[PDB]
Amino acid sequence: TVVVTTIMESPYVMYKKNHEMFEGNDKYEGYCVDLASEIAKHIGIKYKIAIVPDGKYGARDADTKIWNGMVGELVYGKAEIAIAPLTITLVREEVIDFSKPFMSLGISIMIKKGTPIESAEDLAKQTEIAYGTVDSGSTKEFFRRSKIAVYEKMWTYMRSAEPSVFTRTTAEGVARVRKSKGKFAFLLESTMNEYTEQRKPCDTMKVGGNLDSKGYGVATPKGSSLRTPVNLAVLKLSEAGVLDKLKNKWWYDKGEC
Amino acid sequence: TVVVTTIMESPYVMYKKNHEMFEGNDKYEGYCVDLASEIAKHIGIKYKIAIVPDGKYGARDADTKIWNGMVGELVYGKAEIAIAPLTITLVREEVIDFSKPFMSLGISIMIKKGTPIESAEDLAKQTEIAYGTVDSGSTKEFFRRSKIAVYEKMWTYMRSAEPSVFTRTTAEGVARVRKSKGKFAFLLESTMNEYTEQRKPCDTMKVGGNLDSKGYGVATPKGSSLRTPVNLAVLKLSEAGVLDKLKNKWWYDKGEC
Ligand SMILES: C=C(C)[C@H]1CN[C@H](C(=O)O)[C@H]1CC(=O)O
Ligand SMILES: C=C(C)[C@H]1CN[C@H](C(=O)O)[C@H]1CC(=O)O
Repeated sequence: TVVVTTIMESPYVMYKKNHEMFEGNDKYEGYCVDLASEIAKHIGIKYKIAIVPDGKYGARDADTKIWNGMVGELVYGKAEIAIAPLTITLVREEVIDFSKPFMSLGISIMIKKGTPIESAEDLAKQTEIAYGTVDSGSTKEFFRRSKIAVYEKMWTYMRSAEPSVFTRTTAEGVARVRKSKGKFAFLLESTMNEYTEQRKPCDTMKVGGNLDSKGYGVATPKGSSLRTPVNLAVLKLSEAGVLDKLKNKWWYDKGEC
Repeated sequence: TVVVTTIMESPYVMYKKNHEMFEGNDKYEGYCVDLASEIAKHIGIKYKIAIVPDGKYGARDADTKIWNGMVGELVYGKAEIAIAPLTITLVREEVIDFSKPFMSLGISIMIKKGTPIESAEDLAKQTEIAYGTVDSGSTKEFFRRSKIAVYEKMWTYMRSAEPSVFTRTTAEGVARVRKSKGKFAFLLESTMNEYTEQRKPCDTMKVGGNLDSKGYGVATPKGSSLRTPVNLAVLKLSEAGVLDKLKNKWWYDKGEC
């Protein structure tokens, strides 16, 4: 049996109605739950879903040099494969292997319906509408690292802002948009943005184009025998239409708006 | 010095005004010419551009089992790295290594302005407007392999059509759209589509959404020491904004419409 690490994040992995009545993998449903099933079928493995104990994706602490989250579990040999909306980034690729993207995306702007913002350039040129990102992930690092004037102006604002503009989770950020009467805008990945837009009470929307271009990859530890099988499986699922089918299913078929 | 294989395809690789006056790499300009420069800088190599002798991308002949085009050059050790709009596909990944995508795309519909087509579903339900793809590449194989009713109807039509609906090149297909008074539609990758839309005489446009989702990757031969350097370089260029800069430059800054 192969340990598959993942994280609670809608609609990728979620708890079924009364998971208690269910056992093991049957407790969870979602996009990555479906993805895991399909990949495991393709590569012919038995697998077990283990939610990353610390509820994190993967960063390396600057002082201690330890890797946390799902990346951590791979690096320290606690799991064999990570199947989650885990953004393909250089620092991560330096320590683990990513398959080709199973999903393509870019950073995007979530507003509450009615907010006079259509673009990053709209956000930067004002201070009346607060804006931020989820804390400690790839979006914040895009802004931290950016050398593009507009995003640099956005990073300086976000980093100095009191109260903090950074959220623990996507859901927190979404909650703050909905609850802030148009005074908070949220910078998150287009995939969660598009998802939320189709969720009651339908008071949110995506605005403007994406600030960048990247994808999510299935991750394994360096030297893993499961590397090539996993990668050829993503390409197979992609080409067979199965990835598109799964996005349509969890985003739009289950959509509420 | 490293042999870099590539192919003539606008705006990726093209001949400069009077390349004769120029020498070696200085003869060519374009997106992949720029890409090669940047990657070579990042990984610290000397390199030489060699246009793939057979003017092909990479397929394996069913009888002889030989690989042609740019993939071929890698497999048979004629070049060390392929930098071109080479679509990441399973069969190719089985024989060579692809870096992460430097460009994201999907199959798209090119029409002559005025053509009453907005979608694949519009194309399939009629026969008055002919439609086809470039021959012997990943787009045709998407249609050949597809199990989705609409695309299967499209493949059966395309394969049976007389005269042939398949073109030697992108440019041929583009020429046939422009020249056919709205009686031919062209199925090509969104990247070339978007490019052509910005090219005089501006009589073409992209219509509807993409039929699929994939990317272009820098390719190296299996076991190459240049694998990880190349891959970390694409991620670096991506994250530094350089890929976006290069697309904007060759598509839109040089745009004519
Ligand atoms: C949900 C979170 C915190 C994750 C998921 N993907 C990104 C990552 O892998 O870092 C993060 C999103 C972001 O940073 O906006
Ligand atoms: C220009 C051509 C013939 C190439 C380029 N990328 C695809 C490939 O790598 O196969 C092909 C496009 C296509 O098939 O529509």
